[PDB]
Amino acid sequence: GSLTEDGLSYKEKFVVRSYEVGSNKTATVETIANLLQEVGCNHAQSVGFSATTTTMRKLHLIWVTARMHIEIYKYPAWGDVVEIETWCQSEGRIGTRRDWILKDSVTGEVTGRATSKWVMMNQDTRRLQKVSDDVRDEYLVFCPQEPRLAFPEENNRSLKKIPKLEDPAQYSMIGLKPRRADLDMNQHVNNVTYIGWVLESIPQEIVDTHELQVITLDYRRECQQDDVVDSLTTTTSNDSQFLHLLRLSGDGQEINRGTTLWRKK
Amino acid sequence: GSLTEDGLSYKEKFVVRSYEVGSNKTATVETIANLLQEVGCNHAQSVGFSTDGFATTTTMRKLHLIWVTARMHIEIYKYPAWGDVVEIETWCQSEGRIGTRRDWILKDSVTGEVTGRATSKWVMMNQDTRRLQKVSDDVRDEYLVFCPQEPRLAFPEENNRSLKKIPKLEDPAQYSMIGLKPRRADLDMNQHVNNVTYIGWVLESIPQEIVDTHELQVITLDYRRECQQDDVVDSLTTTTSDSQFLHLLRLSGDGQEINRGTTLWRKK
Ligand SMILES: O=C(O)c1cccc(Cl)c1
Ligand SMILES: O=C(O)c1cccc(Cl)c1
Repeated sequence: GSLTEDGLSYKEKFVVRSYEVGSNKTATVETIANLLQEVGCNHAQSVGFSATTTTMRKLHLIWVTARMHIEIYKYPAWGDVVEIETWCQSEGRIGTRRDWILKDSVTGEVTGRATSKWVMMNQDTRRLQKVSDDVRDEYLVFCPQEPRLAFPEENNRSLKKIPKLEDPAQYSMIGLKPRRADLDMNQHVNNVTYIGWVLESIPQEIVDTHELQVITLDYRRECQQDDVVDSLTTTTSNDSQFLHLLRLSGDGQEINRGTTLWRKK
Repeated sequence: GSLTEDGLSYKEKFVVRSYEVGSNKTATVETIANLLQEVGCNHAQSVGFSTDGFATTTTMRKLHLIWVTARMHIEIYKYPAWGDVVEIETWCQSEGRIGTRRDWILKDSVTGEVTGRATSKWVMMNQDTRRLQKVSDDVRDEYLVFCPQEPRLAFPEENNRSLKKIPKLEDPAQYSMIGLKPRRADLDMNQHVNNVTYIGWVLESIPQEIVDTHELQVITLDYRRECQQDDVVDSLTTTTSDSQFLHLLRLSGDGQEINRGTTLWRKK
């Protein structure tokens, strides 16, 4: 990959691998999510972040994902070359936003697009705080100055409020644990693993007859190495809609909530 | 990647990715194992064989016959760091009518040094029946033209590590992790649990203090029976000693064996 001409976005090419495809001989949303985070990491390194600044490292401050929204038109096939462009922007003191565009390399057409909100947090106390000038002024030089939105539409489906699923849930998958391969280098559960967990309680009937178009996922609380998660899903509707909740299998503490949209194969 | 000059092996380069690295900012053996399968698929496609993981030929598909991993053996000297470029060469080789063998060599692309090597034994099996059967001469004729004719061995040494007999762990196990289920991302396009997930499950019951002080050098895994989508696994480990462990996977219920293995760990 490489920074674009104007040094305000980053592009990278990927060849979809045999182990990255699912039931439809096409790439899973989890794989696509992995490619989002990889190109995110390449961009952060390209401009010298490591995604903390020296100011952030001094104050033990980290970015964490508050929300993730992914929309896929076409899942790329094994051996297909996909191009992903990414950029991130200030939302002032609220936090940053990273956005992605996925293209078919050969035809040049948009096959998916994604957006995510990141909030600034104390590493140790786990306490969210508004973004200060010093921090903003260090990263604003690496962001397009004009607004550039992957989801421009004046009311798109990335910024709607996700309600809490109510017991009893229609579908459930019980006793979900992360394994050591689900842990980043810092022993924090990978963000893409929550996506797997949410989809675990989607019914087989739907996997068989429908394909996933849109997923929106709120991050409330991280799941630790020795936590257990229950995955809850209820229908809310050609198209199929589902309300989702991850919560700790014991006391039922919420870690994630979300929505998915499925179109008929 | 590409078939080498003589069309009897296949070479491919990988750039190690952020999500591919573990606790020591280096690639997991699960990622390595993934890249081994990837280059194996790329080789099988480049010479016209099946891309299903089963690597079927013409006189195999109609007899409903598939290749199945009986055994896998991996040794890593160095684990590639994030952004490091790694080159993997793979080839296939006939083992009489007992089955086929696939080997790999890992190199650091920059220094050309060997940093890992692997070998695996495949057996032919009728899908629907889960049988076995030795290989026929009619099948061999159309896959021996794609193998080096003279023997070529990742682990050439006569009576080496990859060919020792692994015994059944006896209750009680020293370490256990129980109630392990596969998720949908653990299943290939055929809807079978991908054989790299077993590697993951075996290491789940490695003590944490060993993860903190040692690095994994060797793993050897026997594949007895496939775990279904709706099966549950317990992972059992016992120290046999450098640290050595004996491993067992078995259905959480009736304790039906699915895998046995050994791992060798070196001090960091
Ligand atoms: O939504 C699902 O059930 C799902 C989850 C992971 C992979 C696939 Cl193909 C489907
Ligand atoms: O069990 C282990 O040692 C293990 C398994 C997966 C990843 C890592 Cl870093 C370690």
